[PDB]
Amino acid sequence: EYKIDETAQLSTVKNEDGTPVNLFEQDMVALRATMHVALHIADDKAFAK
Amino acid sequence: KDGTLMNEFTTPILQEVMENSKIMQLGKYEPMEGTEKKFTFWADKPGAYWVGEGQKIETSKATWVNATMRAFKLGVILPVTKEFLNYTYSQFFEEMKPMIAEAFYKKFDEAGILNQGNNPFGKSIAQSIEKTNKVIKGDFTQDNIIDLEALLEDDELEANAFISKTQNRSLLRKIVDPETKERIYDRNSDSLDGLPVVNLKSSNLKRGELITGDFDKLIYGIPQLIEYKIDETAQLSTVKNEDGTPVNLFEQDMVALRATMHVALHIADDKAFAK
Amino acid sequence: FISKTQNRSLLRKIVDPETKERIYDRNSDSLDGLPVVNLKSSNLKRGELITGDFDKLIYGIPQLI
Repeated sequence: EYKIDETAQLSTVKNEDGTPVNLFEQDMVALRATMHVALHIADDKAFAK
Repeated sequence: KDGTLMNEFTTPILQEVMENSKIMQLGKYEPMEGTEKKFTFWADKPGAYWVGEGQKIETSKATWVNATMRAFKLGVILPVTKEFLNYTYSQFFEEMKPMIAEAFYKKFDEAGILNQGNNPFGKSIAQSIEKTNKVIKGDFTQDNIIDLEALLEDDELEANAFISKTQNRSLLRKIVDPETKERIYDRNSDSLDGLPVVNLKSSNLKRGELITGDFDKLIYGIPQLIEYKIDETAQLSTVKNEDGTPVNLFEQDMVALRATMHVALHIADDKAFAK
Repeated sequence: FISKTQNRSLLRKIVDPETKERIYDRNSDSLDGLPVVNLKSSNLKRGELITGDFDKLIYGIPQLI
């Protein structure tokens, strides 16, 4: 179930800014991710001549 | 405010109007979204034998956009607070869901048969009058009704039932033909000229019976309530009034019903006009 | 008598001199006694023709590959 939209931009059918009707449009996902810091890593950066 | 001891009563009127809306119009059931109609015509072959003539005509009809059922607002929200506290008001909330379902067919009949607030492209009288002039203007008469019925039947059309209001039926009962004595209005069974007619009673129409051809009905069912948000944000008697829209607690009832009607582009109509 | 759809509707509106309904169909349409046949015609529009003795012969069924 999706909550009422206010911050998200809408173009199709009717634009939402303040109040929105209670209807499911996109399912919400729950996830948790954390990456450990590496001591040595190779990365290339571009520089202008 | 109420305070103590709440009671609600409902009169029998919506049950009769809901059943008459579908039976008179004859809405054919469909398992597909929108409306689908197919028509085929065959060409006549020559008398003398020389060459076999072919060429077959094909026609397709489709209707778009279905009307949505209206959700409960501040009216049911005041009753919902009483339903949680009082046992008698709790039963009234369940009865209100059944009354609104019968009212949905009444709103569909007013939009379908009459051109008060059309949702679809074809709205019976609105679709007929825009295509070709068929509706008669003037006072209701038995001699005029017999002439109008013959003209509509001759142009490859068949009438099933004519929708007429209670006020128009009383005026039709007083009028009598020069040769024919029968009118059928006071009795339980009513007919316009030959075939059986059922009363619909429209808010837009004032006087004159209108005959309907074929109608379509798809995805029609019953409204379901679980969670609803309000945008109006009405003030309540209990506690401080909130300016912000929608509340966490359940107060408003949701409604979900979709129905689309297809037009046959052939319908009879009668209207009163001043001289 | 043979009916041409539009002619039958005009006959139903007219009433007889005696106390009886003229060309009124309760279950079946009849001009005098026997049931009238309705047929669509391009040339004919108004007027009914009454005929009894008429020959009608057919070779068989219309079917070919």
